[PDB]
Amino acid sequence: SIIRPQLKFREKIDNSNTPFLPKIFIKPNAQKPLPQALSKERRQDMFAHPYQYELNHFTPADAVLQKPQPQLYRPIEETPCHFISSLDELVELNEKLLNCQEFAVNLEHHSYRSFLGLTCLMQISTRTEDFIIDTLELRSDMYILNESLTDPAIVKVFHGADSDIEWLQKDFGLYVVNMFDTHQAARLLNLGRHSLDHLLKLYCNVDSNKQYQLADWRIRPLPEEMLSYARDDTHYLLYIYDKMRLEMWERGNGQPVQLQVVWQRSRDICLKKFIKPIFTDESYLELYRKQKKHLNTQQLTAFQLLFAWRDKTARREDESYGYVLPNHMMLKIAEELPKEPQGIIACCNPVPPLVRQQINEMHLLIQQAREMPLLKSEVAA
Ligand SMILES: [Y+3]
Ligand SMILES: [Y+3]
Repeated sequence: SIIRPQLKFREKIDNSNTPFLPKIFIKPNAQKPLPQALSKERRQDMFAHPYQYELNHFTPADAVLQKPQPQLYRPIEETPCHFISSLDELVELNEKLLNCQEFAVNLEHHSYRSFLGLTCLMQISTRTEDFIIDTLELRSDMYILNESLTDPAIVKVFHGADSDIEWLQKDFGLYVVNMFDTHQAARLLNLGRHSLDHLLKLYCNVDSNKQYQLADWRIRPLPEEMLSYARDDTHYLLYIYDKMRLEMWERGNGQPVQLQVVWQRSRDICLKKFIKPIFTDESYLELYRKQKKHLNTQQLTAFQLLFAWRDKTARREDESYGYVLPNHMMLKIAEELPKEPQGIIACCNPVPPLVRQQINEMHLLIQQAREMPLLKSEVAA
């Protein structure tokens, strides 16, 4: 069993209906001052995208828009690998990155034992080295990387950064400026169809392991098989970045028409803001209504309170819905309207721990539901 990494976090995570307030408190590479309300002290819209201005006013430099001379990825077995877990080490890396023409980025996320989700690892590759950053440990010191991630001079290469852009700002208050999504280029080369794993074959004839796409990245220590799985996802990314600019150049008949599009599409992805979610029972009750489930006043109520009891527990304990109580079990309980606490436990296969732990709290809820007055049509029927 793994101990929840959120416990050692210095600042508790907010899982309240409150609207997400960007965590950035010092804005490097700024063109528009960062709202005073966000300064480290006071802790002109506050809920705006910190790098909104710089992003809208960004265009790739001529240097990159010109036909590339692909630089082969360094042989993986000759490429040094660095494990970063201390601020001092993170600060040294950021310093090296600041002297780069461009570098690759990718994150490992987790969501089963977390309400909103949690970023457990960050992978960065330069033309010659590979780095693995422990974003659990350095969670509160990650922001320092904003110096290079928002440096328009350096080009950050990702592959489908859609969610990565949202976890970076939601977890570390980090943002990106000057990004090239290889998945966006891929769409312009009839490849937007396949993943990076496939692009690693077509472009570098490298076999990919997919045993870890859903593994537990909160684990520590990270075994070699996982460290390798992770690095491989940023190591050959710069090469593919050059190769794709080369191919998009030999298509626009000697022009940066397509290149600018990728950069533009990518810049938009970077402009996405994170928004805390909200879930309502109305959604399910709508599906269960089409599946001719026919839930009576009592069942509907039992489901309504269970859905409510779950959202509350998931936010307090900082767990996912699927951990606290998966739908089908919730829906089952709502139907059976179990008279005893033990009756509830029967509907669960298996029985989630927070349910056994609150078995009584839940019992009182079902109980309440069973006291609800049935409509006439539901008594006879
Ligand atoms: Y992979
Ligand atoms: Y409702």
